Amino acid sequence: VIRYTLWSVFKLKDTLPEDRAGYADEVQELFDQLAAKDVTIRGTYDLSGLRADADLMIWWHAETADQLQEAYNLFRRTKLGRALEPVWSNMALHRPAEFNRSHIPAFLADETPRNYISVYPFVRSYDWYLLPDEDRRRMLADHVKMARGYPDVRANTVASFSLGDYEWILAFEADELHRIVDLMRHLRGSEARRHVREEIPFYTGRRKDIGELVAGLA
Amino acid sequence: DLNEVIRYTLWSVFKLKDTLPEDRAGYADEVQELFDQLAAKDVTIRGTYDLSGLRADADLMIWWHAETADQLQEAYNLFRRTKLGRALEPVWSNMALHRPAEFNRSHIPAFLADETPRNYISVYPFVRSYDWYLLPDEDRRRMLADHVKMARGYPDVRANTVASFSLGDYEWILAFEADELHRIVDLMRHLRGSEARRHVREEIPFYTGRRKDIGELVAGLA
Amino acid sequence: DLNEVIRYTLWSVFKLKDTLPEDRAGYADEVQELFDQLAAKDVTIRGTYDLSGLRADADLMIWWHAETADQLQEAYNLFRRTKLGRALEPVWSNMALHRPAEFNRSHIPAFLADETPRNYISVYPFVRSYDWYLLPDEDRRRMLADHVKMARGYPDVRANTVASFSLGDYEWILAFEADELHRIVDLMRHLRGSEARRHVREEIPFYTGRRKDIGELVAGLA
Amino acid sequence: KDLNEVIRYTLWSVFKLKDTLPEDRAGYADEVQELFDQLAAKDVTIRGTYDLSGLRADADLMIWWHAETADQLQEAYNLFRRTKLGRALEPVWSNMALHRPAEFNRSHIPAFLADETPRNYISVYPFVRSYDWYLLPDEDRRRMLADHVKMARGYPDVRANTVASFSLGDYEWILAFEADELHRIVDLMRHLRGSEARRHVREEIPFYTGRRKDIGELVAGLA
Amino acid sequence: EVIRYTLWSVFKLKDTLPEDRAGYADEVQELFDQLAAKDVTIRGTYDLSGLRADADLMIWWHAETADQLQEAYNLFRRTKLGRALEPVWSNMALHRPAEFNRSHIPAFLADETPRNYISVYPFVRSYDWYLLPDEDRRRMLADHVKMARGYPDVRANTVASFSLGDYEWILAFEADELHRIVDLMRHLRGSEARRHVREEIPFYTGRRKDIGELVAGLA
Ligand code: NA
Repeated sequence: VIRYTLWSVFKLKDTLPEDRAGYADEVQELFDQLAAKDVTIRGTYDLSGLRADADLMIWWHAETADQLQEAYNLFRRTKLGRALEPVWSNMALHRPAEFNRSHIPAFLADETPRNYISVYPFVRSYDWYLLPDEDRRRMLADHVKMARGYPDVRANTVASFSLGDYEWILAFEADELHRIVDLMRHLRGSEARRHVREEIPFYTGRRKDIGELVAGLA
Repeated sequence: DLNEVIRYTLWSVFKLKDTLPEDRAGYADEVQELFDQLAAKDVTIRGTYDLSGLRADADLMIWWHAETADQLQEAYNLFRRTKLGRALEPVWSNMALHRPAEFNRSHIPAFLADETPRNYISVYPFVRSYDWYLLPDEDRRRMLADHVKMARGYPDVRANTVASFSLGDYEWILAFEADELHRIVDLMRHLRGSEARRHVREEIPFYTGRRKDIGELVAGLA
Repeated sequence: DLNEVIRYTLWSVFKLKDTLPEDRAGYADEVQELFDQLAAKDVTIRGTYDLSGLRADADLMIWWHAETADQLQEAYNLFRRTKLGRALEPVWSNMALHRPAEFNRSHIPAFLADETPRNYISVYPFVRSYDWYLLPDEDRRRMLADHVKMARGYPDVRANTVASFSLGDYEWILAFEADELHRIVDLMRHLRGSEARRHVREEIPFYTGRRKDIGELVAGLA
Repeated sequence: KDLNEVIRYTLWSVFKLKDTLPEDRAGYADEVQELFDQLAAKDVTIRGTYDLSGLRADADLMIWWHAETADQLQEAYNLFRRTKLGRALEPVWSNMALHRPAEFNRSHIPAFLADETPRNYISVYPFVRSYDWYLLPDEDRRRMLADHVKMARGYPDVRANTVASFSLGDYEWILAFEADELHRIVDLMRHLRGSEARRHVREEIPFYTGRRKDIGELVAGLA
Repeated sequence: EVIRYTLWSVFKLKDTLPEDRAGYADEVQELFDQLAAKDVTIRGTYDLSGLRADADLMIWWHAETADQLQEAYNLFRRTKLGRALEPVWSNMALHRPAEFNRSHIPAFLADETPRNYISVYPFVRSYDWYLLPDEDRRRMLADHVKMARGYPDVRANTVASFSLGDYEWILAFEADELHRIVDLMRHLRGSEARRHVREEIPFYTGRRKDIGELVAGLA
């Protein structure tokens, strides 16, 4: 029913120490104690190279915003956290859909998280929500029909009104990176594209467990 | 009346330079002593709010109000001299002032009414379209009326709407309070169906967080 | 009297690097000493203003004017060498030049009419729409005249409208002065009803604060 | 036919000096050349290293590299950041793109994929089209893009690399133009302002324009 | 048919210069002399301080190739003065023949003398400006030149910069009286070409100074 989800992006302050021995195990220990507290770490992602101002993303969710705030601060006390600068951190809340109330975010359907993710915020035009419900229904229905040829890339569209600067946070997961690219380009032919004001920054990266992630960062 | 009282309100947003020390003993105590010293029947502290996690560039917000802007400036600088203030970077600090409404003159912001602050807050500046204030009065009145109607189902969400022309970059500062955070998001989504949404130029940044006494706030920050 | 006389105006905004030392002994004295020397060269400091709290990224403004831009540049650099100057970071510094008005050539900025500085200021730059200067002269005259008409309910708010084309990013710098801050807010709100509001492109950042002696200003900063 | 059917990711990574390189920088270029040699032994291609200094204030060096997976380029990026030169630099702008078949002319293959040799000057910039461009009748897009390559015909010495980047970053395409005469890029871009497709543009900044150099000469000439 | 690249490089102080700065201007002047022996011309150094919070110094230099100006820029950044500065904005342009009035070239290529004051800014036209019928553009540019004929003492430098940076043109106006640049710019707001502008910021305006005087005047 009520599930908050948070995507927290970090950049390296400079590089990690040449010997970073306890770094990944301290974080893994924290992740283990948070799961005990009903905070789910859906994934950590390597963003480096694909963005100059970002290296790491944590995707976590829980029943209250407050538990995600605590996890965020606990992570920052970590040795890895203390080597990182926060860049972008945005929360969303799963609410019922306007028209098709079967659409549940992948993370909420206990679906396996895929190898690649592309996360971006979203803001519609000023008049989108003022259109006749009939018009908003048709365009969203088209939106899912054209997506139907990409069932291998899983959608996570969550409301974020009033939690930050946006209206929705979107997160697409797929095991092949080029499938997110092709879907995104295909969805440019949707007529809902006439009703967009903002959809950046894009944070795109590779799911890794924390040991390998720490090892591959500069 | 209470529309002829002058009361300035300030929202001051800060970010940790890094993290607080492992040993932060007197940190929250020093700030509390400042607060009731400030409260010496003059500068009111409506709340301190934990914003961390909900945005990367902010960690705490102070909401204070007083009879003059000068008192709020002094309070601001005094806070920056505390140990906690010296661990923080200012991020966004905007002042506003209750001015009598154009139409419904008994909408008073909750803070000037002395109502109890709620668990969660969402504050953002607001700038209307260039011709909103040029519209026929009844057009504006109807849209604002349609807008009040669209909120009828959220009496639990308290709205502060306060004029800020020429005090900073904006026209209004808005602050919504509620005990359940999900009610603020639902109200916001619902209000997207209001006809006044066609007369908006700016409405960010959003600063949203959990009201906490300074003790637990200092303890939970990185 | 003199529209043909040349007077450059500069508003220089600074931000604390961190916090002033607790012993800030000769900080204000060095700056006052500098200001008295500048006055000897007919570089006049109209005011120093406390911006802190009303803005997170600014703490102090200096308003100075002189017969040449060169003299104001020299004063700025001299200020930056004082102890107080080395504790600040420049934020926004913008020059303007009095140029005779288009129609109401009897419009003189308050700083050129020997009006004494008021206790509060609100300073912002201004950029008109692209076609404003392309409208028939009479449509521009009417809008400028009506805007003058709406502003006569606020004779206690003194205007300083000065051209800045090609000295920086803007077309005008504006500075309003009043002994009561809430009257600047109300004027700005009232002028939103002016038809010229359909011909605006940019009017931020706003820098608003309290005029203060440099000694009291140095004392009250963090 | 298996030209656009392969998968080749390409990355342009831009860095700024933190301040200045040391006067004694004896091993700096050598370490990087070593890494580039090692990476070539991994099928990561360094198409070029470019000196961007002076042409903008916020950038000094660009690396253009491509490989079969995004992952390989991520690894290379981080390896470069560990070198002595990499540690004297600040990341500025790093964007990835992936060759996909063009909508109308599948005979448009980016120069680096047609394995043309790198020219002396490069101009790199991202691109975002208007909201309605992808909604237009397929005829209009066909016509305006045909209009576009026809006007580009007077500049065959300027080689084009237009690569899709949807959901890899903030943009829709990354473009890179290469020529041995910098002024020919300027004249091409000016001439292309007369194209009907210019009515369907939302973003095309930052431009990173610079001179291709061997890493030894690059390092010796940086401040 | 000549190729001349022109670069405007803007810097700001990291903090202030040392109270004792005896070798700073000398060293830079030596570099300028060494560059003159490679036909890299320094048209001027300009004091921007005070008119801009985030800029203190501009160098205007031009050479036959972009590469020479890169070398010069990096050489400057190695001087003691260069080490006390942060790069802010550095943009190159290239003189290309005009679409209509081929009789107009920038002042610096006509080798006339640099004036006391400069105002430099980039320029980007509307998307449809280059799409208008040639006669509409020709009329608007012609009338705009007519509006500027009352200011012969303000010298214009309009130089193409497509694909060298974020802009389409770099403009630089030189005059011995600063108020005449203000008045011309105000006057030209009544030109119909103002309907075809997308960007014209930042403005960097300052006072031409010899490097010795400029180093001594900076905070
Ligand atoms: Na990127």
